[PDB]
Amino acid sequence: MVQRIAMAPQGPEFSRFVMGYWRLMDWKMSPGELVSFIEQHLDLGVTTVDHADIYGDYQCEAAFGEALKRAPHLRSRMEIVSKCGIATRARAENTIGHYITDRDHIVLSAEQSLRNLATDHLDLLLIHRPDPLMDADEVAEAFLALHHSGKVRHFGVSNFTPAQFTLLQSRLPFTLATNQVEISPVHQPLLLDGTLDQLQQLRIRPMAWSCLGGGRLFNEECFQALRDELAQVAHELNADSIEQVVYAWVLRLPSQPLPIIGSGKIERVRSAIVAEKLSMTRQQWFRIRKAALGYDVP
Ligand SMILES: NC(=O)c1ccc[n+]([C@@H]2O[C@H](COP(=O)([O-])OP(=O)(O)OC[C@H]3O[C@@H](n4cnc5c(N)ncnc54)[C@H](OP(=O)(O)O)[C@@H]3O)[C@@H](O)[C@H]2O)c1
Repeated sequence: MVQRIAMAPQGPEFSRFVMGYWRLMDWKMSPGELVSFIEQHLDLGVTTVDHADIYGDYQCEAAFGEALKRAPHLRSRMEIVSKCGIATRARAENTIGHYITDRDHIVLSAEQSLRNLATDHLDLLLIHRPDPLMDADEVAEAFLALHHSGKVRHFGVSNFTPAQFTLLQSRLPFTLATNQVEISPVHQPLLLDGTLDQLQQLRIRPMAWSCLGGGRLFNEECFQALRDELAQVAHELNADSIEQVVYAWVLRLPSQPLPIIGSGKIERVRSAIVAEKLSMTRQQWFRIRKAALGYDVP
């Protein structure tokens, strides 16, 4: 089944592919359909699932929780990731989109995540975005309260620069387990700006979001050349689709990213993880890179 990967030295073990529930409300599944969807991706070996407090106007967590109430035995088969730190205008009290990373909000957000998800613990809690008002001492207090109470097993960040990563890690007695960042052929600046250098150096694995550009891979005109090349490499690799080749292109990176699947169709989920079997050459990798960017490596 899907490869298991240690997220950090003595960190949690995740599935190499993650099921992301950003778009859960868009799928318009009944709780029973969601149970079946979860059961099927667990059976494929997709055990790690990705959430945030804000997703679906603060509804995805609770909808996922309706499934876990229906089939509580499923909790022991999965690793739950959720996030906090963002405040959207979906809440009436928020007249602007902003960030909240104070201690009490982090503790209370995770506690609310537990109630929404119908579970007694999170495997991993992320700070969702770097915040110019983040006091690392206060986040550290919140993490220890959550870890010491057994409510959260591991902690991480998302979309952090290396300086922001290092700032927070300096306050923590345990290793941050991921920096969940955007990695795709259509979005590559983290390959060179130091983010993926730091993660490889520390042996911390990134969860990778919008690996398909949130759909932009299929629909934006300026990626016609990328689609053509992915099709040619798919033919060479006997892959089933261009997205399988994209997933192989992400999996090839030496930080060993974990692609997060965003599709609500279990057949796309099933097809995505076939990417593990592909044997992409370096030249195929650099051919795909050039097709996306338009220019050669220096
Ligand atoms: N930490 C962060 O800041 C952050 C930000 C964004 C996302 N994320 C996480 O990353 C996960 C994945 O992000 P994402 O949802 O944008 O993933 P993605 O794979 O890049 O985009 C998924 C979108 O593309 C569609 N899709 C898949 N295959 C397609 C195909 N052959 N043709 C046309 N459309 C296709 C999907 O719709 P269908 O369901 O119809 O297949 C879905 O709408 C999210 O669930 C979330 O957990 C994190």
